[PDB]
Amino acid sequence: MALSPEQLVLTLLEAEPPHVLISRPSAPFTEASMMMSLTKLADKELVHMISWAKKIPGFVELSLFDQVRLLESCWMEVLMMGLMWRSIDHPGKLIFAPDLVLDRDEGKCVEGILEIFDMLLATTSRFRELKLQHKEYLCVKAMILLNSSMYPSSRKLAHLLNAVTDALVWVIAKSGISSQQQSMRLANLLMLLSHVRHASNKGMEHLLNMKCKNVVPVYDLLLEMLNAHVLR
Amino acid sequence: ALSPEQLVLTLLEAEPPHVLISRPAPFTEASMMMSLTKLADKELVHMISWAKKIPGFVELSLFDQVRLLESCWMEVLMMGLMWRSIDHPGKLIFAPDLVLDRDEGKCVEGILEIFDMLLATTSRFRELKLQHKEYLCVKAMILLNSSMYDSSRKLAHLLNAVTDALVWVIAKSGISSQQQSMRLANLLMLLSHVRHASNKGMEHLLNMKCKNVVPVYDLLLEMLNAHVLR
Ligand SMILES: C[C@]12CC[C@@H]3c4ccc(O)cc4CC[C@H]3[C@@H]1CC[C@@H]2O
Ligand SMILES: C[C@]12CC[C@@H]3c4ccc(O)cc4CC[C@H]3[C@@H]1CC[C@@H]2O
Repeated sequence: MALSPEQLVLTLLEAEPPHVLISRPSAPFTEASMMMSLTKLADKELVHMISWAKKIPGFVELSLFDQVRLLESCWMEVLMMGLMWRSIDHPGKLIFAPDLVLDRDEGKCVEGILEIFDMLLATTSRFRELKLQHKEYLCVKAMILLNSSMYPSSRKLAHLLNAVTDALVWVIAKSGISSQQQSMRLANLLMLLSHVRHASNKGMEHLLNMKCKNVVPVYDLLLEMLNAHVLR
Repeated sequence: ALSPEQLVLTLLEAEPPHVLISRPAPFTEASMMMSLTKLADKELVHMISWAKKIPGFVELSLFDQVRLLESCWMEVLMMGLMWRSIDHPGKLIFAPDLVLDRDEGKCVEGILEIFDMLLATTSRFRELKLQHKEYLCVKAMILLNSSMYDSSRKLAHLLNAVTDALVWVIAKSGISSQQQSMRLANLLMLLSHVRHASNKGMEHLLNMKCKNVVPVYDLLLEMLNAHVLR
């Protein structure tokens, strides 16, 4: 009942994290400062991602190992999915934050992010061509959280993933297009999940290179967030 | 235009032949990495012929063909491994004369992680009871969906054709309309898991190159340089 399509979307809509306000530094972007304004923004969003995930129906009913498994495997993917939704209507730019809008070429000051920036902009453009809705994005983001763990309590997670899947089918069904067009959109939407995951792995492979070059302190930003923040 | 009933039949005849490695002496870190990279090299030769037999692939520009192959070749090798191993838990059937149990990875540093990813994704396909026709569509979809960025419009048509074929395959099973969307969604979500395995299994091959366990990293490029045209 709480997993009902119309209801689950409303729950997902009310679980959306608040906008994080980070601004540009006064000095021009250097490799150290840009890699710092991005990991600072990521740290703040990861605080809200825990509250968002805990607010998806059934997530708190999962085991503690499964919750950590899902978050550890999806946090970078969820950060990128939210970035592409904020940049969906601004071609050539990445809307990390309202007061932090980065043009593409601005990534020329840090080694190797332009490859990652082009991946994000390309996937964002494909979501623009598909005319991604707001409720498709809410389902897709929740699906990323529930599906990104590989597991290389199990019955409850499978039920939630199917529930969010029913919600995405229900949102597409509201478009009124043909049954064949409804399957095509569902397939075009989910085939992009591979491109988001690819960006998740590549943009994260780049973050490991920055820790080895002593540009950033640590690599696992979720682990860093949890270690530094305190429980109320 | 090919019907979905006719496209699936074309993918069937495009299936590569089986390859043997026959080897070796117990397994070392270098000997196992030698056998797996040597197996991939032999398979990559047949992957070129397989891709060119997918309807419309030869009509794509030469740039597009190389772009798709460079992006998906590890995924295609891994998807083919998963299909061969779908009915044998705990085992990876790389080639006929090379069936590895899960624990046999311990000899190569970091390979157990990749093996468990391949086995777990293989288990999801087994629990889904992946059909032959579904496998043929999915593997073709991996080639045509791997790229990120007149020939571009033709590629979107080919991916639509293979996707329609998959939807047709699911529809002909006679399951509920809600079950048809559920099955299509579960299949395509596993594409992300194939990509994660491809990215991590390739991150691992790069570490084996810096460790000087294997000579080359881009096995597709090494194949095209060494093999000659007829
Ligand atoms: C992970 C990186 C820093 C954090 C960046 C970020 C930071 C916040 C956010 O909401 C999204 C993204 C996506 C791109 C990420 C970058 C890609 C490479 C870089 O290391
Ligand atoms: C890419 C690796 C070598 C080649 C292996 C292979 C080789 C042939 C094949 O058909 C499939 C696979 C998947 C696993 C691959 C391995 C995973 C890690 C290792 O580097």
